[PDB]
Amino acid sequence: NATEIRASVGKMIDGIGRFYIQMCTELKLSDYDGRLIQNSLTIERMVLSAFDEGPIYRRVDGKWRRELILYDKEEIRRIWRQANNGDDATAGLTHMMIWHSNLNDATYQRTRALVRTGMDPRMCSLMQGSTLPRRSGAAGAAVKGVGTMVMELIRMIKRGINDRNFWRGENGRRTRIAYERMCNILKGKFQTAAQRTMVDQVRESRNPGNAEFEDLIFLARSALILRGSVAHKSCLPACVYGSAVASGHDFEREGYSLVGIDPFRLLQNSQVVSLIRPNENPAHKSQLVWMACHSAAFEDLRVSSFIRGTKVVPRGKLSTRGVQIASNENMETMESSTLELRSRYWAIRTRSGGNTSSGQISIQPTFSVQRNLPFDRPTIMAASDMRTEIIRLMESARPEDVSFQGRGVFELSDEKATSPIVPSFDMSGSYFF
Amino acid sequence: NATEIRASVGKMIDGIGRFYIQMCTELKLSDYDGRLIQNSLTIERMVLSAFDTGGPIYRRVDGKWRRELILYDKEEIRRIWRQANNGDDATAGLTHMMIWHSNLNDATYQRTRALVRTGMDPRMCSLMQGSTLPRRSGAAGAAVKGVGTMVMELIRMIKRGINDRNGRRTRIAYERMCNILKGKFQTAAQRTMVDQVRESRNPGNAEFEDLIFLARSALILRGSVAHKSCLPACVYGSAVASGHDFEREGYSLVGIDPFRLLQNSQVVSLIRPNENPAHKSQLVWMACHSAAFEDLRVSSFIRGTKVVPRGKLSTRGVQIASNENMETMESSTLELRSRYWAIRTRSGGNSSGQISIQPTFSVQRNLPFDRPTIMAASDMRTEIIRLMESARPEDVSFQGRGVFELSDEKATSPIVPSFDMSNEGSYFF
Amino acid sequence: RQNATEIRASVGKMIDGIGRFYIQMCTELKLSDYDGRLIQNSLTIERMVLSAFDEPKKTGGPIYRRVDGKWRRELILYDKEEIRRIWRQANNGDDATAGLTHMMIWHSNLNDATYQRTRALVRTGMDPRMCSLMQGSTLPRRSGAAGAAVKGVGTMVMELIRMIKRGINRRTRIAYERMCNILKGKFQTAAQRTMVDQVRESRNPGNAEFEDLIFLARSALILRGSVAHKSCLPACVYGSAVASGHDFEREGYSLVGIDPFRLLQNSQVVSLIRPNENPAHKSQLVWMACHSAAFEDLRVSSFIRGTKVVPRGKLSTRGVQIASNENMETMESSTLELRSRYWAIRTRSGGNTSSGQISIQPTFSVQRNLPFDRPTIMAASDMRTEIIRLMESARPEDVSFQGRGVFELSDEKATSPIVPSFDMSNEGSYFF
Repeated sequence: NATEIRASVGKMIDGIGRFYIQMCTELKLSDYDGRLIQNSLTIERMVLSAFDEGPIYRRVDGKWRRELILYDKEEIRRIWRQANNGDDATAGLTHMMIWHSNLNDATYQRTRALVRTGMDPRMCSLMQGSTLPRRSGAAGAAVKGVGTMVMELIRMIKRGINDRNFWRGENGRRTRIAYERMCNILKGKFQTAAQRTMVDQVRESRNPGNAEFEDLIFLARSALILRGSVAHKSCLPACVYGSAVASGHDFEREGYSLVGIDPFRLLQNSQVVSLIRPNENPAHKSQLVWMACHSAAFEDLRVSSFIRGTKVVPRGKLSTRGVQIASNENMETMESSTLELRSRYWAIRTRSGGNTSSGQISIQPTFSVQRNLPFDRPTIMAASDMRTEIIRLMESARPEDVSFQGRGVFELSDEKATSPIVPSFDMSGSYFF
Repeated sequence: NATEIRASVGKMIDGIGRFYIQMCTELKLSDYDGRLIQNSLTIERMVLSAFDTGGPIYRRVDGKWRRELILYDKEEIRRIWRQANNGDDATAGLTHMMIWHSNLNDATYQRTRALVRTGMDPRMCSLMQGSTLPRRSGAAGAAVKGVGTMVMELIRMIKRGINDRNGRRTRIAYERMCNILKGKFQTAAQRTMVDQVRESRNPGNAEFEDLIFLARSALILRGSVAHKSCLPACVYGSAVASGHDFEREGYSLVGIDPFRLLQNSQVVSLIRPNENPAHKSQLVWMACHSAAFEDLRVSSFIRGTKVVPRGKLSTRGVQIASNENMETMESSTLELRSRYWAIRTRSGGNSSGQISIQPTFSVQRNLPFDRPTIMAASDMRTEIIRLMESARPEDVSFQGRGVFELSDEKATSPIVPSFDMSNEGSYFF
Repeated sequence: RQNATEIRASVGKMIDGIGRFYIQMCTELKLSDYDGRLIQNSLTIERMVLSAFDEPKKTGGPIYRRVDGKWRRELILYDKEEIRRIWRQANNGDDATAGLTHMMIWHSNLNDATYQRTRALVRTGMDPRMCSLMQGSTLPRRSGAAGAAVKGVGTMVMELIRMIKRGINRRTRIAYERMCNILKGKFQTAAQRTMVDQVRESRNPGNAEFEDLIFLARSALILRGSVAHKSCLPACVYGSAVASGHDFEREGYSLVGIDPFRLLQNSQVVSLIRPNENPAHKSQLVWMACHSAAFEDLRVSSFIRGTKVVPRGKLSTRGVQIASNENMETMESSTLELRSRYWAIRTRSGGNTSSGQISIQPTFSVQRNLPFDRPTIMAASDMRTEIIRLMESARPEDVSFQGRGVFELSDEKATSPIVPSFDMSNEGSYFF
């Protein structure tokens, strides 16, 4: 059932919420202090570093503080398992990993590795979850955009060109094992017969090279117009849960959804502090923090703005660089503001990237009138092959073609999903870059 | 011959309109009931079969519709048609009435089972313009039938005739019957392969496979299918009864004549409970202008109102069968008018004079030229495919032509529409 | 700096000498301010001086005054030596070859706009459906280097064909060279240009060049050349402006800027109109000719113009010039509308086709379109097939001159470009 399913998510929300509550008691931080989104990063970093094989800020009258006191590896994850109740809560750690990657995608433009790995930099809507580490699981890849996979498989080809017996040996056999698991990730995101089918051909030749590289980036050029099933979730910093679970609100009793009204209701009534350097607009940082908690980097700035109560401008025209402070000059100049986490209306997040029967594939001109006489060129002509068939799909697909046809916005107060608010916007800069 | 053709049609129309006014006396129908499409269909249905009869004639009994069957002589009906048609047999008239029903049927029903049950793709309805038509349709009747419809009659020519075969008659038949399709096509290769399909002693899957192939090329490298605006006889009856000489004034099925007629027409149609009259008008209007498998856009543009696809359109049919109760029955006047008008077309797809544009201003815009026409300077299947993979849906055809105004009786000021729009859909199904 | 003042001030003096001469002609002929503004008069004055410099000794034409209701028809006769004298006088004893050339293109453009060259093209063995390329086809050899830049690629191919047809059947061989030289710089594709070198090689021109050049003409339709577009107004408009108090040389002037549009706005030209003809339909003919727009997207013209610039076919007029056959009795006149809404830089070009997300990855399930840079995204041996290659990977829906557009007439110094749109019901693109 759905209520049977949503209860599992609520238990994850409580575990992350209780951890912060035990952390604040342990870090000896005031609740106005411990409301800092700047001091919820490292309290999640460390709690997550307690698996892998930082300044806990304390501003006191006038300026900030960089007291980066360290803690024990074991006792961290001890209090964690002593907070999350029972087992080693795995989902909550992936959830904190996915939230961290959201912030990374919005703020920092991962155009770094695009030009590095030999991929046309204009593929940055696709490169979602490039940040996310290997150590993550199914969710770690489920959110990772088509650009990440194309890249994570591109490296291996050049790695195989370099070769330290890369394909050879019980080491090199264990290599191609992952490289086949990888393609089966990618193939799972593409939502066309031709795309998946092609991905198949890449893994099948477990002796890769230029030809497979050339396909991998071609497939990336395919993903801009025929977008893939890239997951999207609303993972917020644990503090917001740390106040939510402190508000006498059970999350298992109410239920929780990663794509529903719940993270909006949590974000809305939140009082989370933050910091920005001089000559950086206090609420220009708010949009970065807001977009991330909704994983809305690669999102069209139309609906990104329609959902919130204001505009959501690109990074190019923004007064903010980074979310974690830089010991490059002066610290003392820091301004403690409460960012705007609330919005006018909410919208349900989806998985597939929106796609385009015994009807007519064509037309017959009755009237002598000057126009283009349409016909479904894909279907008609469909009778490398996959290379050609794909090139015929993108040309056919128009930028003006509407997706999600029917599904609309939702009034914040509407607890259960019932209010078709499909609005108008066609008034002539959709992108965030 | 310019006003000779205009007299021939006009006469034929004077003929049909006289028979409807006449049948209305023999059926003794009040003016308002004579304007009921249902009655018109029946009066049409009889005149057709008597030349090859009962039927339902409905009446508004002081507010309430009342169905009634009415039978008559197949010989009596003949003289009455001829009396209205002077005396000489008006083959053309009854042929014209055929196209009307075939068009009403192309607008209403999407014969997929009839396509599937003849080894043809259901998605070929575009090409399947008017297969309902009886074999006894005249010259212009053949041009009314679409290229796919011609394939279906070529396929069953093998399905039955070849499967178990005096074939000499149905040997000269298949040949000229294929030429109907061969002359519908518009390219050398399609027309070459056409002759290749007909010149075979024993055709089977060796020809059949090409039929369905040709049936696929005509969804892009389209054939030229004629388009005759043919209206409910009650329209004509009305206009003859109103003192119109069509032989004098002139008439043109492709022209402005039916358009301005429908403009001044008043045909009442019965509606079901619920069943939207606004949408019902769309059914008849499309059938009147043989404009069903036509870009809903150029249809809605001419109409000046949004013409809606099937299923999104809300009417079960056009004729009311016995299964329908008379109690819960209503009726309104159909909205048969449109904003503009355009000349109908026999043509299917795209010299002397401009083809390209040589810019003069440094303004950001798209330089418009024509790819097809500009590019015009043993195996057809190779070339047909080669041609098709060199033709996109953005190709401009009928370049220069536009939809005229009703006041533009002598069509001089064309308005060629613009779709800098997204997608409003183009397919009626 | 040095040419920023020099070129501006010089063209000014070129239009000043036109305006000075036409004024000192309306004197010698004795023409009223209103009778001086009749384009038919202007057109006579113009072709006289054009004949005068060329090479019995007298030459003239039709001259028109508004006498007592109807228009009259005097027919002037001036010594060609006196015309050369008066034109020189107004140009301050100076050569004035540009002046003449300027007045020479105006005529070519009135021609490129009125008449459709078909009789000519077919008889050259060329395709009639090539109007767009036939620019400046009226302009003579006597036309200077500038008068060559205005000439369309088709005009050149046509000019080359004759000398490679009639001429091939000494000193006139560098002619076939200079022509080929000229027609080579037009093409903005290395492929089409290289075959022009193969034409600058034809030691004995026959069919090897004929059908080859005719192919190079066809290739212009899709892969178009670099053809100049200048604004050349009737002398009367230049004369009026001078008499009005303008000092163009020190006021500056460009054939390609706002200045001609600025004159036209304040201009009040008059034309004779035959019984059948529509005044605003005539007014169009001159306007297009004035801006060399006879081969523009009628849409784009109608945009800048602010009036349905109708195709040639739907235009009820038989050209500016009134011939000897028609009688002045059945003849009225009206002031032409030669105005426009916005204005636009003219171009020698024939059109042409790196940062940030080209597309978008959805996050919320709210109805919208998934917008993407289709034009970028989709753009992922023998010199003759090299052209046909490009003539296939081309799309009519591709935008050219990206980032450009019209301006308000107040915008003397182009500051803010306005890009047009045509989401409204128009009338098509091709004038012919």
